[PDB]
Amino acid sequence: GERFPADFVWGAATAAYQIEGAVREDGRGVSIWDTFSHTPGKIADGTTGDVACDSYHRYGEDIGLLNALGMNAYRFSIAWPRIVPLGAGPINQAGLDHYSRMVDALLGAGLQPFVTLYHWDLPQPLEDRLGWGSRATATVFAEYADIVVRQLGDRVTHWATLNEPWCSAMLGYYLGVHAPGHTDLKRGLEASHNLLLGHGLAVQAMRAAAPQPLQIGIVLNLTPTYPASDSPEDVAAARRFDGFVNRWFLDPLAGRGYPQDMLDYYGAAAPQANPEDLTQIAAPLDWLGVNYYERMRAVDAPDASLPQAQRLDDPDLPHTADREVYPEGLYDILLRLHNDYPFRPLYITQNGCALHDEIAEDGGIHDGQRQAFFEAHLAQLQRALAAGVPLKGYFAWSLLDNFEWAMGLSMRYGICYTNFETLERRIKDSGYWLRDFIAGQ
Ligand SMILES: OC[C@H]1O[C@@H](O[C@@H]2[C@@H](O)[C@H](O)[C@@H](CO)O[C@H]2O)[C@H](O)[C@@H](O)[C@@H]1O
Ligand SMILES: OC[C@H]1O[C@@H](O[C@@H]2[C@@H](O)[C@H](O)[C@@H](CO)O[C@H]2O)[C@H](O)[C@@H](O)[C@@H]1O
Ligand code: NA
Repeated sequence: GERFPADFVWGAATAAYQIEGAVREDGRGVSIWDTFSHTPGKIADGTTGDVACDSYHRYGEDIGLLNALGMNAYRFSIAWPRIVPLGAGPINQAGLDHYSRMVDALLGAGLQPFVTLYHWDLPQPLEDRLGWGSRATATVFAEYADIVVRQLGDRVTHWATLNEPWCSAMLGYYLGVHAPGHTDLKRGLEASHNLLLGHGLAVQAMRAAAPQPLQIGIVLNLTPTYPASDSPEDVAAARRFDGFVNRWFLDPLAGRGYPQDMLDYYGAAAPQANPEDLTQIAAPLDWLGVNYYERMRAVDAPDASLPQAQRLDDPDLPHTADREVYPEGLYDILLRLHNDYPFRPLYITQNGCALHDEIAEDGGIHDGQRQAFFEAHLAQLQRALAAGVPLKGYFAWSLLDNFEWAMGLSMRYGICYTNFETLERRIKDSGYWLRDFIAGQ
Protein backbone atom coordinates (compact mmCIF):
# COMPACT_ATOMS: atom_id res chain seq x y z
CA GLY A 1 0.00 0.00 0.00
CA GLU A 2 3.32 1.84 -0.02
CA ARG A 3 4.26 1.53 -3.64
CA PHE A 4 4.17 4.09 -6.34
CA PRO A 5 4.35 3.25 -10.08
CA ALA A 6 7.84 2.31 -11.22
CA ASP A 7 7.74 5.22 -13.74
CA PHE A 8 6.60 7.75 -11.11
CA VAL A 9 8.41 11.10 -11.20
CA TRP A 10 10.26 11.83 -7.96
CA GLY A 11 11.78 15.26 -7.70
CA ALA A 12 12.40 18.44 -5.78
CA ALA A 13 11.49 21.93 -6.96
CA THR A 14 12.96 25.42 -6.99
CA ALA A 15 12.35 28.81 -8.71
CA ALA A 16 15.07 30.89 -10.36
CA TYR A 17 14.85 34.11 -8.31
CA GLN A 18 14.70 32.09 -5.10
CA ILE A 19 18.02 30.31 -5.67
CA GLU A 20 20.13 31.63 -8.55
CA GLY A 21 21.70 34.93 -7.49
CA ALA A 22 24.10 36.35 -10.12
CA VAL A 23 21.39 38.94 -10.73
CA ARG A 24 23.37 41.20 -13.05
CA GLU A 25 25.62 38.52 -14.53
CA ASP A 26 25.82 37.30 -18.13
CA GLY A 27 23.36 39.85 -19.51
CA ARG A 28 20.52 39.28 -17.01
CA GLY A 29 18.08 42.18 -16.89
CA VAL A 30 16.18 43.62 -13.91
CA SER A 31 13.08 41.73 -12.76
CA ILE A 32 10.16 43.00 -10.67
CA TRP A 33 11.58 40.98 -7.77
CA ASP A 34 14.91 42.79 -8.03
CA THR A 35 13.00 46.06 -7.82
CA PHE A 36 10.75 44.80 -5.03
CA SER A 37 13.44 43.11 -2.91
CA HIS A 38 15.51 46.31 -3.14
CA THR A 39 12.54 48.42 -1.91
CA PRO A 40 12.92 49.08 1.85
CA GLY A 41 10.50 47.20 4.01
CA LYS A 42 9.08 44.81 1.39
CA ILE A 43 11.08 41.75 2.60
CA ALA A 44 10.77 40.72 6.26
CA ASP A 45 14.49 40.43 6.98
CA GLY A 46 16.13 42.88 4.61
CA THR A 47 17.40 40.19 2.27
CA THR A 48 17.30 40.02 -1.52
CA GLY A 49 17.79 37.47 -4.25
CA ASP A 50 21.12 39.07 -5.13
CA VAL A 51 23.06 36.00 -4.04
CA ALA A 52 20.43 33.61 -2.66
CA CYS A 53 21.87 30.08 -2.99
CA ASP A 54 24.25 31.18 -5.79
CA SER A 55 22.75 28.39 -7.91
CA TYR A 56 23.55 30.18 -11.18
CA HIS A 57 27.12 29.18 -10.38
CA ARG A 58 26.44 26.25 -8.07
CA TYR A 59 23.76 24.29 -9.94
CA GLY A 60 26.17 21.35 -10.16
CA GLU A 61 26.15 21.17 -6.37
CA ASP A 62 22.36 21.16 -6.61
CA ILE A 63 22.55 18.25 -9.09
CA GLY A 64 24.82 16.49 -6.59
CA LEU A 65 22.09 16.87 -3.93
CA LEU A 66 19.36 15.57 -6.26
CA ASN A 67 21.54 12.58 -7.09
CA ALA A 68 22.27 11.93 -3.42
CA LEU A 69 18.52 12.00 -2.71
CA GLY A 70 17.97 9.41 -5.48
CA MET A 71 15.55 11.70 -7.30
CA ASN A 72 14.75 11.13 -10.99
CA ALA A 73 13.61 14.67 -11.85
CA TYR A 74 14.16 18.32 -11.02
CA ARG A 75 11.61 21.05 -11.29
CA PHE A 76 13.15 24.47 -11.81
CA SER A 77 12.33 27.74 -13.53
CA ILE A 78 14.00 29.64 -16.35
CA ALA A 79 14.48 33.37 -15.57
CA TRP A 80 12.80 35.42 -18.32
CA PRO A 81 15.26 38.27 -17.41
CA ARG A 82 18.17 36.06 -18.52
CA ILE A 83 16.53 35.13 -21.85
CA VAL A 84 14.90 38.40 -22.95
CA PRO A 85 16.39 41.01 -20.58
CA LEU A 86 14.05 43.81 -21.68
CA GLY A 87 10.99 41.52 -21.60
CA ALA A 88 10.19 42.50 -25.16
CA GLY A 89 13.38 42.86 -27.07
CA PRO A 90 16.45 40.93 -28.18
CA ILE A 91 17.32 37.51 -26.94
CA ASN A 92 20.31 37.02 -24.64
CA GLN A 93 22.04 33.95 -26.01
CA ALA A 94 24.26 33.67 -22.93
CA GLY A 95 21.15 33.01 -20.80
CA LEU A 96 19.90 30.30 -23.17
CA ASP A 97 23.36 28.72 -23.30
CA HIS A 98 23.47 28.61 -19.50
CA TYR A 99 20.20 26.70 -19.27
CA SER A 100 21.27 24.47 -22.18
CA ARG A 101 24.29 23.43 -20.16
CA MET A 102 22.22 22.93 -17.01
CA VAL A 103 19.69 20.78 -18.95
CA ASP A 104 22.54 18.65 -20.30
CA ALA A 105 24.01 18.30 -16.79
CA LEU A 106 20.61 17.14 -15.51
CA LEU A 107 20.12 14.64 -18.34
CA GLY A 108 23.70 13.39 -17.84
CA ALA A 109 22.79 12.66 -14.18
CA GLY A 110 19.57 10.83 -15.10
CA LEU A 111 17.38 13.70 -13.86
CA GLN A 112 14.42 14.66 -16.03
CA PRO A 113 14.04 18.48 -16.27
CA PHE A 114 10.55 19.78 -15.50
CA VAL A 115 10.86 23.37 -16.60
CA THR A 116 8.71 26.27 -15.50
CA LEU A 117 8.81 29.24 -17.85
CA TYR A 118 7.34 31.85 -15.49
CA HIS A 119 7.94 31.75 -11.76
CA TRP A 120 7.24 35.39 -10.99
CA ASP A 121 10.33 37.23 -12.33
CA LEU A 122 8.65 39.51 -14.86
CA PRO A 123 11.21 41.82 -16.55
CA GLN A 124 10.93 45.28 -14.99
CA PRO A 125 10.64 47.05 -18.38
CA LEU A 126 7.34 45.24 -18.95
CA GLU A 127 6.11 46.31 -15.50
CA ASP A 128 6.99 49.91 -16.49
CA ARG A 129 4.32 49.41 -19.23
CA LEU A 130 1.73 48.04 -16.74
CA GLY A 131 3.12 44.48 -16.54
CA TRP A 132 0.38 41.88 -16.19
CA GLY A 133 -2.09 44.76 -16.41
CA SER A 134 -1.36 44.96 -20.18
CA ARG A 135 -2.47 42.40 -22.82
CA ALA A 136 0.84 43.10 -24.58
CA THR A 137 2.62 41.33 -21.74
CA ALA A 138 0.72 38.12 -22.58
CA THR A 139 1.86 38.48 -26.21
CA VAL A 140 5.49 38.84 -25.34
CA PHE A 141 5.32 36.09 -22.73
CA ALA A 142 4.25 33.73 -25.52
CA GLU A 143 7.22 34.97 -27.63
CA TYR A 144 9.57 34.21 -24.74
CA ALA A 145 8.02 30.71 -24.48
CA ASP A 146 8.65 30.15 -28.19
CA ILE A 147 12.30 31.27 -27.86
CA VAL A 148 13.05 28.89 -25.01
CA VAL A 149 11.27 25.81 -26.46
CA ARG A 150 13.10 26.28 -29.76
CA GLN A 151 16.41 25.93 -27.98
CA LEU A 152 15.69 23.40 -25.23
CA GLY A 153 12.63 21.50 -26.54
CA ASP A 154 14.77 18.86 -28.21
CA ARG A 155 15.72 17.73 -24.69
CA VAL A 156 12.93 18.88 -22.37
CA THR A 157 9.53 17.30 -22.90
CA HIS A 158 7.76 18.54 -19.75
CA TRP A 159 7.02 22.24 -19.53
CA ALA A 160 4.84 24.48 -17.42
CA THR A 161 3.85 27.93 -18.66
CA LEU A 162 3.05 29.65 -15.35
CA ASN A 163 3.60 28.88 -11.71
CA GLU A 164 0.74 30.01 -9.49
CA PRO A 165 -1.02 32.85 -11.33
CA TRP A 166 -3.13 33.51 -8.23
CA CYS A 167 0.03 34.57 -6.41
CA SER A 168 1.30 36.72 -9.29
CA ALA A 169 -2.09 38.39 -9.72
CA MET A 170 -3.59 38.61 -6.26
CA LEU A 171 -0.47 38.84 -4.09
CA GLY A 172 1.39 41.01 -6.66
CA TYR A 173 -1.38 43.43 -7.77
CA TYR A 174 -4.25 43.24 -5.22
CA LEU A 175 -2.74 42.62 -1.79
CA GLY A 176 0.67 44.14 -2.61
CA VAL A 177 2.74 41.58 -0.64
CA HIS A 178 4.58 40.21 -3.74
CA ALA A 179 6.20 42.05 -6.62
CA PRO A 180 5.33 44.40 -8.15
CA GLY A 181 3.44 45.41 -4.98
CA HIS A 182 0.22 47.02 -6.31
CA THR A 183 -2.90 47.16 -4.13
CA ASP A 184 -6.02 47.29 -6.29
CA LEU A 185 -8.62 44.58 -6.88
CA LYS A 186 -9.31 45.61 -10.48
CA ARG A 187 -5.56 45.50 -11.24
CA GLY A 188 -5.36 42.03 -9.66
CA LEU A 189 -8.27 40.71 -11.68
CA GLU A 190 -6.96 42.26 -14.88
CA ALA A 191 -3.61 40.71 -14.15
CA SER A 192 -5.25 37.32 -13.59
CA HIS A 193 -6.85 37.50 -17.04
CA ASN A 194 -3.66 38.52 -18.82
CA LEU A 195 -1.71 35.77 -17.02
CA LEU A 196 -4.28 33.20 -18.18
CA LEU A 197 -4.21 34.70 -21.69
CA GLY A 198 -0.41 34.55 -21.65
CA HIS A 199 -0.65 30.88 -20.68
CA GLY A 200 -3.02 30.14 -23.58
CA LEU A 201 -1.03 32.06 -26.14
CA ALA A 202 2.18 30.40 -24.89
CA VAL A 203 0.77 26.87 -25.19
CA GLN A 204 -0.10 27.49 -28.86
CA ALA A 205 3.28 29.18 -29.53
CA MET A 206 5.15 26.34 -27.79
CA ARG A 207 3.32 23.62 -29.78
CA ALA A 208 4.19 25.50 -33.02
CA ALA A 209 7.87 26.11 -32.07
CA ALA A 210 8.44 22.60 -30.60
CA PRO A 211 10.97 20.36 -32.39
CA GLN A 212 9.26 17.30 -30.86
CA PRO A 213 5.91 16.58 -29.10
CA LEU A 214 5.80 18.30 -25.69
CA GLN A 215 3.87 17.70 -22.46
CA ILE A 216 2.72 21.23 -21.57
CA GLY A 217 0.93 22.11 -18.37
CA ILE A 218 0.26 24.92 -15.90
CA VAL A 219 0.95 24.88 -12.19
CA LEU A 220 -1.70 26.16 -9.74
CA ASN A 221 -1.57 26.66 -5.98
CA LEU A 222 -4.81 25.16 -4.66
CA THR A 223 -6.12 25.60 -1.12
CA PRO A 224 -9.04 23.32 -0.20
CA THR A 225 -11.49 25.37 1.79
CA TYR A 226 -13.79 24.22 4.58
CA PRO A 227 -16.51 26.22 6.38
CA ALA A 228 -15.74 26.46 10.12
CA SER A 229 -19.47 25.85 10.70
CA ASP A 230 -22.44 24.87 8.58
CA SER A 231 -24.03 28.30 9.01
CA PRO A 232 -24.98 29.99 5.68
CA GLU A 233 -22.54 32.85 6.36
CA ASP A 234 -19.57 30.52 6.88
CA VAL A 235 -20.45 28.21 4.01
CA ALA A 236 -20.71 31.25 1.72
CA ALA A 237 -17.37 32.50 2.97
CA ALA A 238 -15.79 29.13 2.21
CA ARG A 239 -17.35 29.31 -1.29
CA ARG A 240 -16.04 32.84 -1.98
CA PHE A 241 -12.51 31.93 -0.83
CA ASP A 242 -12.61 28.75 -2.89
CA GLY A 243 -13.64 30.89 -5.90
CA PHE A 244 -10.97 33.52 -5.16
CA VAL A 245 -8.05 31.05 -5.10
CA ASN A 246 -9.15 27.92 -6.93
CA ARG A 247 -12.14 28.14 -9.25
CA TRP A 248 -11.18 31.52 -10.67
CA PHE A 249 -8.29 29.71 -12.42
CA LEU A 250 -9.55 26.10 -12.74
CA ASP A 251 -12.84 26.99 -14.40
CA PRO A 252 -11.55 29.08 -17.36
CA LEU A 253 -8.74 26.57 -17.85
CA ALA A 254 -11.42 23.85 -18.00
CA GLY A 255 -13.40 25.71 -20.70
CA ARG A 256 -16.09 26.72 -18.15
CA GLY A 257 -15.49 30.48 -18.36
CA TYR A 258 -14.96 32.48 -15.15
CA PRO A 259 -17.15 31.25 -12.23
CA GLN A 260 -20.35 33.30 -12.37
CA ASP A 261 -20.71 33.59 -8.56
CA MET A 262 -17.33 35.30 -8.50
CA LEU A 263 -18.06 37.44 -11.55
CA ASP A 264 -21.20 38.77 -9.89
CA TYR A 265 -19.33 39.28 -6.59
CA TYR A 266 -16.47 41.20 -8.24
CA GLY A 267 -18.82 43.20 -10.48
CA ALA A 268 -17.21 45.67 -12.87
CA ALA A 269 -13.82 45.02 -11.27
CA ALA A 270 -13.69 41.71 -13.17
CA PRO A 271 -12.18 41.86 -16.68
CA GLN A 272 -14.39 41.90 -19.77
CA ALA A 273 -13.54 38.37 -20.82
CA ASN A 274 -14.52 38.19 -24.47
CA PRO A 275 -15.18 34.65 -25.87
CA GLU A 276 -12.04 34.61 -28.05
CA ASP A 277 -9.81 35.02 -24.97
CA LEU A 278 -11.59 32.28 -23.04
CA THR A 279 -11.13 29.93 -26.01
CA GLN A 280 -7.39 30.67 -25.96
CA ILE A 281 -7.16 30.20 -22.16
CA ALA A 282 -8.82 26.78 -22.38
CA ALA A 283 -6.14 25.15 -24.58
CA PRO A 284 -6.00 21.39 -23.68
CA LEU A 285 -3.34 20.72 -21.08
CA ASP A 286 -1.10 17.68 -21.23
CA TRP A 287 -0.90 17.80 -17.43
CA LEU A 288 -1.83 19.97 -14.44
CA GLY A 289 0.51 20.67 -11.55
CA VAL A 290 -0.77 21.21 -8.03
CA ASN A 291 1.10 23.17 -5.41
CA TYR A 292 -0.32 22.24 -1.95
CA TYR A 293 0.69 23.59 1.48
CA GLU A 294 -2.41 24.15 3.57
CA ARG A 295 -6.18 24.23 3.80
CA MET A 296 -8.34 27.23 4.64
CA ARG A 297 -10.91 26.73 7.39
CA ALA A 298 -13.15 29.76 6.73
CA VAL A 299 -15.41 32.01 8.77
CA ASP A 300 -17.30 34.96 7.38
CA ALA A 301 -15.48 38.31 7.72
CA PRO A 302 -17.88 40.96 6.44
CA ASP A 303 -15.52 43.80 7.38
CA ALA A 304 -12.42 42.36 5.68
CA SER A 305 -11.17 42.85 2.14
CA LEU A 306 -12.74 40.69 -0.51
CA PRO A 307 -13.30 37.76 -0.42
CA GLN A 308 -14.51 38.50 3.13
CA ALA A 309 -13.26 35.23 4.63
CA GLN A 310 -11.00 34.75 7.61
CA ARG A 311 -8.95 31.75 8.65
CA LEU A 312 -10.12 30.07 11.87
CA ASP A 313 -7.27 28.05 13.32
CA ASP A 314 -8.21 24.60 14.59
CA PRO A 315 -6.68 23.62 17.99
CA ASP A 316 -6.70 19.95 16.92
CA LEU A 317 -4.17 20.50 14.10
CA PRO A 318 -0.47 21.20 14.65
CA HIS A 319 1.37 24.06 12.92
CA THR A 320 4.80 24.36 11.31
CA ALA A 321 6.87 27.57 11.44
CA ASP A 322 4.28 29.28 9.23
CA ARG A 323 1.24 27.04 8.54
CA GLU A 324 -1.31 24.58 9.86
CA VAL A 325 -0.55 20.95 8.85
CA TYR A 326 -3.51 19.24 7.17
CA PRO A 327 -2.43 16.28 5.00
CA GLU A 328 -5.98 15.23 4.31
CA GLY A 329 -6.50 18.49 2.38
CA LEU A 330 -4.25 17.02 -0.34
CA TYR A 331 -6.47 13.99 -0.58
CA ASP A 332 -9.57 16.16 -0.78
CA ILE A 333 -8.21 18.49 -3.41
CA LEU A 334 -6.98 15.61 -5.62
CA LEU A 335 -10.35 13.82 -5.31
CA ARG A 336 -12.00 17.07 -6.34
CA LEU A 337 -9.78 17.46 -9.36
CA HIS A 338 -10.25 13.81 -10.25
CA ASN A 339 -14.04 13.90 -10.02
CA ASP A 340 -15.01 17.56 -10.71
CA TYR A 341 -12.51 18.68 -13.38
CA PRO A 342 -11.11 17.19 -16.63
CA PHE A 343 -7.39 17.72 -16.17
CA ARG A 344 -5.15 14.68 -16.23
CA PRO A 345 -2.61 13.52 -15.59
CA LEU A 346 -1.72 15.41 -12.45
CA TYR A 347 1.58 16.12 -10.77
CA ILE A 348 2.22 17.49 -7.29
CA THR A 349 4.68 20.18 -8.35
CA GLN A 350 5.31 21.66 -4.85
CA ASN A 351 4.56 20.30 -1.38
CA GLY A 352 6.65 20.91 1.74
CA CYS A 353 6.98 22.86 4.94
CA ALA A 354 8.96 25.40 6.86
CA LEU A 355 10.56 24.83 10.23
CA HIS A 356 12.99 26.53 12.52
CA ASP A 357 15.75 24.27 11.16
CA GLU A 358 19.08 24.30 12.93
CA ILE A 359 22.28 22.40 12.51
CA ALA A 360 22.54 20.13 15.50
CA GLU A 361 25.57 19.23 17.57
CA ASP A 362 26.16 16.15 15.39
CA GLY A 363 26.00 18.25 12.21
CA GLY A 364 22.67 16.98 10.89
CA ILE A 365 19.32 18.72 10.81
CA HIS A 366 16.73 16.78 12.79
CA ASP A 367 13.56 17.94 11.05
CA GLY A 368 11.21 15.19 12.18
CA GLN A 369 8.09 17.26 11.68
CA ARG A 370 9.07 17.70 8.03
CA GLN A 371 9.73 13.96 7.70
CA ALA A 372 6.27 13.37 9.19
CA PHE A 373 4.88 16.02 6.81
CA PHE A 374 6.19 14.10 3.80
CA GLU A 375 5.18 10.69 5.22
CA ALA A 376 1.64 11.92 5.84
CA HIS A 377 1.20 13.66 2.54
CA LEU A 378 2.62 10.71 0.58
CA ALA A 379 0.15 8.52 2.46
CA GLN A 380 -2.68 10.72 1.18
CA LEU A 381 -1.22 10.44 -2.32
CA GLN A 382 -1.35 6.61 -1.99
CA ARG A 383 -5.02 6.98 -0.97
CA ALA A 384 -5.69 9.24 -3.96
CA LEU A 385 -3.99 6.83 -6.37
CA ALA A 386 -6.14 4.05 -4.82
CA ALA A 387 -9.23 6.14 -5.65
CA GLY A 388 -8.18 6.36 -9.30
CA VAL A 389 -6.50 9.80 -9.31
CA PRO A 390 -4.07 9.90 -12.31
CA LEU A 391 -1.09 11.14 -10.35
CA LYS A 392 2.24 10.77 -12.19
CA GLY A 393 4.75 12.50 -9.92
CA TYR A 394 5.70 14.33 -6.78
CA PHE A 395 8.11 17.20 -6.22
CA ALA A 396 9.15 18.21 -2.74
CA TRP A 397 9.30 21.89 -2.00
CA SER A 398 12.11 22.81 -1.87
CA LEU A 399 15.42 21.23 -2.84
CA LEU A 400 17.12 23.71 -0.55
CA ASP A 401 16.48 26.60 1.76
CA ASN A 402 16.01 29.67 -0.38
CA PHE A 403 14.78 33.24 -0.71
CA GLU A 404 11.08 32.74 0.17
CA TRP A 405 9.73 35.92 -1.39
CA ALA A 406 8.38 38.43 1.18
CA MET A 407 9.78 36.25 4.00
CA GLY A 408 13.32 36.46 2.66
CA LEU A 409 15.93 33.95 3.70
CA SER A 410 14.32 33.55 7.16
CA MET A 411 11.76 30.90 6.23
CA ARG A 412 13.45 27.51 5.55
CA TYR A 413 11.52 25.08 3.35
CA GLY A 414 14.46 22.99 2.09
CA ILE A 415 14.98 19.26 2.29
CA CYS A 416 18.60 20.47 2.27
CA TYR A 417 19.83 23.19 4.61
CA THR A 418 21.52 26.18 2.98
CA ASN A 419 24.18 28.13 4.87
CA PHE A 420 23.53 31.55 3.29
CA GLU A 421 26.91 32.91 4.40
CA THR A 422 29.13 30.10 3.10
CA LEU A 423 26.67 28.65 0.58
CA GLU A 424 27.25 25.13 1.87
CA ARG A 425 24.32 22.74 1.54
CA ARG A 426 23.62 19.83 3.89
CA ILE A 427 20.88 17.22 3.50
CA LYS A 428 18.34 17.33 6.34
CA ASP A 429 16.95 14.17 7.90
CA SER A 430 13.74 14.52 5.92
CA GLY A 431 15.85 14.47 2.76
CA TYR A 432 17.46 11.16 3.79
CA TRP A 433 13.99 9.83 4.60
CA LEU A 434 12.80 10.72 1.09
CA ARG A 435 15.95 9.11 -0.38
CA ASP A 436 15.24 5.86 1.38
CA PHE A 437 11.50 5.90 0.71
CA ILE A 438 12.08 6.49 -3.00
CA ALA A 439 14.78 3.79 -3.10
CA GLY A 440 12.33 1.31 -1.52
CA GLN A 441 10.49 1.77 -4.86
O1 LIG B 1 -10.25 14.83 -21.93
C1 LIG B 1 -9.25 14.94 -20.90
C2 LIG B 1 -8.46 16.22 -21.08
O2 LIG B 1 -9.42 17.33 -20.97
C3 LIG B 1 -8.76 18.61 -21.11
O3 LIG B 1 -9.77 19.64 -20.73
C4 LIG B 1 -10.65 20.05 -21.78
C5 LIG B 1 -10.44 21.52 -22.09
O4 LIG B 1 -9.11 21.69 -22.64
C6 LIG B 1 -11.51 22.08 -23.04
O5 LIG B 1 -11.53 23.53 -23.10
C7 LIG B 1 -12.88 21.68 -22.57
C8 LIG B 1 -13.94 22.03 -23.58
O6 LIG B 1 -15.20 21.75 -23.03
O7 LIG B 1 -12.96 20.24 -22.41
C9 LIG B 1 -12.09 19.72 -21.41
O8 LIG B 1 -12.33 18.36 -21.42
C10 LIG B 1 -7.63 18.82 -20.07
O9 LIG B 1 -7.05 20.10 -20.27
C11 LIG B 1 -6.63 17.71 -20.14
O10 LIG B 1 -5.66 17.81 -19.07
C12 LIG B 1 -7.33 16.36 -20.05
O11 LIG B 1 -6.38 15.33 -20.25
O1 LIG C 1 7.09 31.00 0.19
C1 LIG C 1 6.38 29.80 0.65
C2 LIG C 1 5.42 29.27 -0.37
O2 LIG C 1 4.21 30.04 -0.28
C3 LIG C 1 3.15 29.47 -1.07
O3 LIG C 1 2.04 30.31 -1.04
C4 LIG C 1 0.79 29.80 -0.32
C5 LIG C 1 -0.16 29.23 -1.42
O4 LIG C 1 0.31 27.93 -1.84
C6 LIG C 1 -1.60 29.11 -0.87
O5 LIG C 1 -2.49 28.69 -1.91
C7 LIG C 1 -2.02 30.46 -0.24
C8 LIG C 1 -3.42 30.48 0.39
O6 LIG C 1 -3.65 29.27 1.16
O7 LIG C 1 -1.09 30.70 0.84
C9 LIG C 1 0.21 31.04 0.35
O8 LIG C 1 1.00 31.39 1.42
C10 LIG C 1 3.50 29.36 -2.55
O9 LIG C 1 2.52 28.53 -3.19
C11 LIG C 1 4.89 28.73 -2.76
O10 LIG C 1 5.31 28.89 -4.14
C12 LIG C 1 5.92 29.36 -1.81
O11 LIG C 1 7.16 28.63 -1.93
NA1 NA D 1 4.61 23.85 15.71
